[PDB]
Amino acid sequence: SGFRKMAFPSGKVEGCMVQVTCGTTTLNGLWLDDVVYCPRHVICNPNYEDLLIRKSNHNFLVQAGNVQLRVIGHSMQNCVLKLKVDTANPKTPKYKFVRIQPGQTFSVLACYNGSPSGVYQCAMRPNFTIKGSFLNGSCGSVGFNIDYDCVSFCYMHHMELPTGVHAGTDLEGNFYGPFVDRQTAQAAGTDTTITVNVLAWLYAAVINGDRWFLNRFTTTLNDFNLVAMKYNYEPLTQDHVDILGPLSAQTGIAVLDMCASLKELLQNGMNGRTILGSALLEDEFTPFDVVRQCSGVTF
Amino acid sequence: SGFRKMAFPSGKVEGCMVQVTCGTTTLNGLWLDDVVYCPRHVICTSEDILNPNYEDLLIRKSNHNFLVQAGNVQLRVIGHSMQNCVLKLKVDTANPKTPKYKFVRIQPGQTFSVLACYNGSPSGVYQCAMRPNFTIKGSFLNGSCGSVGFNIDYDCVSFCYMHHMELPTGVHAGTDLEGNFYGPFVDRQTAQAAGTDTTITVNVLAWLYAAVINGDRWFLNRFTTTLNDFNLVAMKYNYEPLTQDHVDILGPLSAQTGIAVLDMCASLKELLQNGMNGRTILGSALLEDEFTPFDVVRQCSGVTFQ
Ligand SMILES: *C(=N)[C@H](C[C@@H]1CCNC1=O)NC(=O)[C@@H]1[C@@H]2[C@H](CN1C(=O)[C@@H](NC(=O)C(F)(F)F)C(C)(C)C)C2(C)C
Ligand SMILES: *C(=N)[C@H](C[C@@H]1CCNC1=O)NC(=O)[C@@H]1[C@@H]2[C@H](CN1C(=O)[C@@H](NC(=O)C(F)(F)F)C(C)(C)C)C2(C)C
Repeated sequence: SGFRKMAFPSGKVEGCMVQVTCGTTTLNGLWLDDVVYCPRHVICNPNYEDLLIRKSNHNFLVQAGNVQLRVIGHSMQNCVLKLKVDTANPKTPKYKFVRIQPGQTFSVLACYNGSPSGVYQCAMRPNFTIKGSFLNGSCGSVGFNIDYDCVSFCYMHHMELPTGVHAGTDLEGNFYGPFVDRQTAQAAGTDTTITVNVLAWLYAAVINGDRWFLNRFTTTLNDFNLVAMKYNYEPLTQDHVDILGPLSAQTGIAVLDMCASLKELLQNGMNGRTILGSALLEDEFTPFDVVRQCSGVTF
Repeated sequence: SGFRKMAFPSGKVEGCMVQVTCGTTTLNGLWLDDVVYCPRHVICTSEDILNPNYEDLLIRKSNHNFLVQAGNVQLRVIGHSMQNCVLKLKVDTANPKTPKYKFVRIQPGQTFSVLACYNGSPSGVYQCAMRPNFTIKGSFLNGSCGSVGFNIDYDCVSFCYMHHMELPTGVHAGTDLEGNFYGPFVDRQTAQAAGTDTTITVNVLAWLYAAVINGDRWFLNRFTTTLNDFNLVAMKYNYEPLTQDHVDILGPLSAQTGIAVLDMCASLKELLQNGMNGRTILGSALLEDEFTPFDVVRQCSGVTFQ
């Protein structure tokens, strides 16, 4: 037993990380087959479309470990630059590019000079930011899920907002949230709590013998969602209640039963108690995360 | 900016994990050059685990009683030897993916990454601390035994923990990679309970310095303290004594923030006296003790946000 904020094994992604230099700008690239993907801001209100067509190939210094890759082509896709190189990455995993929804979780491999430094677990916030841990040179660091042996890349890191939270794109260069890759004034919107994830975490508490917060009462979506949006919680939809099904049977607490416990916790707080060693309601574990860690699924 | 329970990238440990089978017992092993290291209780059956005589169970085994599997490849065992509570299986192939490594015994308070494994396949990576009472708060199911804890320093992997068992309080016990248990535990299903746990004071102070570095000062006060007055108060909250070594180790974080270690001790003292006042620090409503001074310096700017 035990419950931990657990990342995916980073091995397969570690094999894809390289260093990209264009002038004084250094950051991280993802080398898949014969293409390196990185933030287009490496070339730097700029003018990218124009800037890149001007720039020749030997201007992009691409270092993989000690080796250098020769760039035989460039091209823009939204906010990501694609650098064509002479050689396919022999360590290339089975992979795809996915776009995740807010509330969905993923593992970040934090990198500096194409060198992996750390791995942590993240949720795409409702306001399309992530609460990451990123310094200078972190740009091009990626977010991923692993499904059997297939790496789904969902995030590339671009920037830090003034509140200390982070913004990036999918691997096709589409931003998460209403942001731009320009030195301009940008803020995170007001965030909400991922209700379905809090409930999933309460089910993990129960599975691990942490049960003081349960009660006799049940509720309805309406009454709950009226209390929720008061405490800046996402609406719990009927889809959410379906996903929690597995955990509701496996424990014998009913989702609208668990909604009554969570209501009670929002109104009365914790009474100097913890749940799985937290004094806050944790919203960065999906139902899938909880079933996977409490089942022991491997990669 | 930001502050996360970061683990080390697991790739270099992933390439070492194998599955070890003895009769009906399968657990994970660690394949480094031509040796596979695993918990010796792989040779135990259901009837052995209360008073196993390992020397006696082992003398009754051939090399070919050990099935070792690295992905699809069954490796061939050519030698076996017990060292403390680890079995070492000599195999015909040296692991081509063996990293630069060493084995280290860590002290309570020290952190490391755990690669949770089942059937020699990795399930996930998380960060742990050796609790003062020599346990870890892991996430570990049936078959997780042989999973390892590690730090990475440039390219070199220091193996510090191997998982053996779960104690009645839901917390975990294991050995160094020389097979010597952390704490007063034994690889037997006999009555075993963890010492009462304590908060790792030096680590909480480190994490308060992290909070100042990311620009949060709401919990500082204008007081100082003697180390001894601080320790007299800290013991009353089940905090580990802070020693002069601990104060020395905090020197750098003190210099980066301009806040004296004993002034940070005055803040912690007040935080214990009052709690959070419905406020949080680095996203936690509790005082965090699983970040070392080395961790904070590693993950934090080097330039304080004010
Ligand atoms: C990539 N290597 C860095 C990562 C940053 C640095 C501090 N922590 C991080 O996550 N990315 C950048 O430097 C990007 C890059 C220009 C400016 N920038 C920022 O992150 C800046 N923020 C913003 O521009 C703002 F306000 F809009 F969010 C900075 C002020 C340096 C934090 C570009 C092209 C956006
Ligand atoms: C390794 N595969 C397991 C790991 C355990 C299983 C559940 N969670 C874990 O981390 N190791 C064992 O099953 C060891 C093994 C015999 C018994 N054992 C235990 O962990 C048991 N606990 C104890 O014996 C206790 F509490 F006294 F320390 C168990 C009750 C099954 C969790 C041996 C030889 C110690």
